[PDB]
Amino acid sequence: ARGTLYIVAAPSGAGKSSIVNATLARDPQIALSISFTSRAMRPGEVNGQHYHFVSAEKFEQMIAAGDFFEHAWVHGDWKGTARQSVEPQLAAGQDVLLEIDWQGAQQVRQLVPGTVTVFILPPSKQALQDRMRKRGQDSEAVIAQRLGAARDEMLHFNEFDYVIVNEVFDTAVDELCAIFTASRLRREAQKVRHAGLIQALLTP
Amino acid sequence: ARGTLYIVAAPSGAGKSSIVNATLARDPQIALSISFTSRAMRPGEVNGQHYHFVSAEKFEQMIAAGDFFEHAWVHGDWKGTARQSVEPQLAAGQDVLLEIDWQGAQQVRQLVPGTVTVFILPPSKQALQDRMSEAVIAQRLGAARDEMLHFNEFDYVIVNEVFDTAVDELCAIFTASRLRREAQKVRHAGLIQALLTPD
Ligand SMILES: Nc1nc2c(ncn2[C@@H]2O[C@H](COP(=O)(O)O)[C@@H](O)[C@H]2O)c(=O)[nH]1
Ligand SMILES: Nc1nc2c(ncn2[C@@H]2O[C@H](COP(=O)(O)O)[C@@H](O)[C@H]2O)c(=O)[nH]1
Repeated sequence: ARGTLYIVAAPSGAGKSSIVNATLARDPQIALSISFTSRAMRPGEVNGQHYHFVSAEKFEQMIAAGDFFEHAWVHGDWKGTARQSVEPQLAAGQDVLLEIDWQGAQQVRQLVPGTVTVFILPPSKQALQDRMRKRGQDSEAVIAQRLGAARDEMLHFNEFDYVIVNEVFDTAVDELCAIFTASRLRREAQKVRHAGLIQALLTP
Repeated sequence: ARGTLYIVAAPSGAGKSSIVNATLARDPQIALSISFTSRAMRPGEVNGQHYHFVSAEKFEQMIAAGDFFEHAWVHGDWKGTARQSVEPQLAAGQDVLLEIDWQGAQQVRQLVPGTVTVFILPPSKQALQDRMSEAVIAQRLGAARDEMLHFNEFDYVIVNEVFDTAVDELCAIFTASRLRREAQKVRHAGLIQALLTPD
C-alpha cells in the first residue's frame, strides 16, 4: 500500500519547521524530506540539515537531468524536492512530508492527487518580524524584503486543505497531529488497511 | 463561524455509543442531538434522554409540518432529527453531533455543506456476534450487516479495536474538521486580511 504525501506550507518565520519537527517526533511514521536550494546559506543553517545547499549551476544541472520531483524559483533562487527523496519512499509505503511553497505544492498536487496539504499562518505580521531577528542579524532592507516575500506566499493560502494559525505552539502541534491522524482514517485509506475485516463483516 | 455538523453512525454492537459519550466528555463544545421517535417506550425508559418519544400521529404531524431536518423509517418505526435541535445551535457557532442511520446521513449530506460523517466498525465478526433467542439474534445481526453495507458513504471509518484509541481518533476527526480552509477563512477573516495587505 502506497504511502501518503503531506505538504505543510508557511512563510519562513511563521514557525512551521518547529511545528513539523515536534509533530513528527510524536508521529514517527511520517518521514521528512530535505530540500535542495541554490540560495546562499543564512547564519545558523547547516548544509545537509536544513537544506542541501548547492550552486545554481549544479541545481540547474539537476533540473536538466530530471532529478527533481518538483522544483520552483522561490524568491529569486532555486528550491527543489529530489525525486530520490519522495517517489521511492511513497512507492515503498513510506509516508512523506514536504515543506514547500505554493508553486511546489501545485506541481505536487498534479503529480499525486490525494496529497494532504496544510498552510500555517503567523498570528500577526509582527510575529513574522520577531522570529526573523531572533534567527540572525538581518538588515532592515533584508527584513523588509523577506516580509514582502512572506506575504506573496500567504496570498496562495486558499489552495490548501487545512489552515493552522500558530498562536500557541503546543496547540498548533496538537492540531497538525490531528490532521495527520484524521487523514489515516479517511474511507479510501481504511478500505485498504482493513480490507479483510470489511470483507468478513459484509459477508452474509 | 458556524458550528460544524458531525454524523456518527454504526451498527448495534460496535460500541459507537460509548465512544461518542467519551468523546463528548473530552470536547464540551459539541452538543449531542436528541432524536424524535415514534417507537413505543419500554418500561423504565425516560422520555427526553435517549429519545423524545412521541406518538406515530405526532411524528407524522411533524413530517407534514416540515419540522424534521432529517427523518427516516428505521427498523419499523419513525426516527428523526428535529430542525430546532440543529439549525439554531449551528447558527450560534456550536458543533452538533447526530447519531442517525445511513438513510438520515444521506439526507444531511445533501443539505448542509461541511457535514462530517463517521462510521464505526466492530473489530471482528466475532466481536459483533458476542455483543449481540436465536431468531432475534440472527435478526439483529442481519440488521447490522445491512447497516454496515453503507460504510462506503461515510467520510471517515473507525475500527473500534482499542477503546481509548477509538476515542482519540474520533477527537482527531473533530479537531481536524475545524481546521478546514473554509471554516478558518471565516474564523480568521480579520487576521487573513491584515496578513495579505501590503505596507
Ligand atoms: N518549491 C519548493 N519550495 C521550497 C522547498 N524547500 C523550501 N521551500 C520553500 O521556500 C520558501 C522559502 O524558504 P526559505 O528560503 O526562507 O528557507 C518557504 O516557503 C519554503 O517552504 C522545496 O523543496 N521546493
Ligand atoms: N435517521 C435517523 N436514524 C436515527 C435517529 N436516531 C437514531 N437513529 C438510528 O436508529 C437505529 C436504532 O437506534 P436505537 O434506538 O435502537 O438505539 C440506529 O441505527 C440509529 O442510528 C434519527 O434521529 N434519525
